[PDB]
Amino acid sequence: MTIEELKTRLHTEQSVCKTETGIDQQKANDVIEGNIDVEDKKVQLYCECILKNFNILDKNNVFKPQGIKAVMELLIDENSVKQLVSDCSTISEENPHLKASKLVQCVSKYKTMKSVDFL
Ligand SMILES: c1ccc(Nc2cccc3ccccc23)cc1
Repeated sequence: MTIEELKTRLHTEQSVCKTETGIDQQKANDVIEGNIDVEDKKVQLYCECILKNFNILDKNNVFKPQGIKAVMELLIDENSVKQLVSDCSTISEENPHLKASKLVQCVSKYKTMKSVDFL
């Protein structure tokens, strides 16, 4: 993968996850910009859908380091990715939906999805 292919792939996942979840564009924009309303159900589901589609979350919402590295190593330096994995893999949340939004919130501290528009 390259950054340009990530951009294309992410746009597609955002599109399909929007129709799967019914999230309003305004709330999708908030998520993409890194402002996560972690308790909003459609935000949770949108986050979950994108992360599952990238194999960052497995079917039972377990965080997968391989999946997050495949994406983040395109965007930030190796050592920063290591720290991101160690940080965001240890989020204190057991509920799958809330875990999904909290994971996007944690990671957004490092890079937001909107990042890919600044290629
Ligand atoms: C875990 C991994 C990534 C993200 N956010 C995002 C940051 C920037 C590019 C991305 C590409 C694919 C999926 C999420 C991306 C949130 C939680």
